[PDB]
Amino acid sequence: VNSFSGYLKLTDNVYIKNADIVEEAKKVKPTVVVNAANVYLKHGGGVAGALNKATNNAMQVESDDYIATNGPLKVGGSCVLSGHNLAKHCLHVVGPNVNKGEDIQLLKSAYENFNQHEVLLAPLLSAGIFGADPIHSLRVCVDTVRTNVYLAVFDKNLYDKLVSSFL
Ligand SMILES: OC[C@H]1CC2(CN1c1ncnc3[nH]ccc13)OCCO2
Ligand SMILES: [Cl-]
Repeated sequence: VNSFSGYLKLTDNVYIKNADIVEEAKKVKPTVVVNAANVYLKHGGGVAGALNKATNNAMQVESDDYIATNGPLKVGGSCVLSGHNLAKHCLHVVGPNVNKGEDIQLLKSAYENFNQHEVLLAPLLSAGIFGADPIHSLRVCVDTVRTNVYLAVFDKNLYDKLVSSFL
């Protein structure tokens, strides 16, 4: 039993809700919140910009030190950093950006990072300003993640369509 509330159950392990991931994280304080990161951990917009803003830019400061030490992530890769005031940890995961020409096949690799954590709060990878079809992102999530994932989705219109079309 966990403290997540109001989610629709899609499969044995995948749940979904129309919600702002920032407000969800502040309420639940999950062990792991997933960020929709880029390889440079430059948290300017989308989910990343919103999460970073909620940390008063502490996420960006920590991220800049991470990159200075380790260099950029890989598309499809991830790193674990602090969750600051939002969660214990933040798993920064880089889905392929279709608007950068990046290979959508890498979306499965991106979701595989979730399997290293027993429970996560997460957005649909490569969705939103990353330019991929969110219905496709959901399908890859369900077919790749085996651990317990709670998908937020703040956009109301995006959610009803994802539910109604889910197979
Ligand atoms: O999960 C979906 C991703 C992708 C997105 C934004 N997303 C968010 N998900 C959850 N909480 C959020 N807070 C702020 C943004 C956001 O949806 C439509 C446009 O891009
Ligand atoms: Cl995003």
